[PDB]
Amino acid sequence: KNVKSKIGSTENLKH
Repeated sequence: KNVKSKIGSTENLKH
């Protein structure tokens, strides 16, 4: 739920 979320990919932002 709060785990295995797409946001981690967000963490790399554009760079």
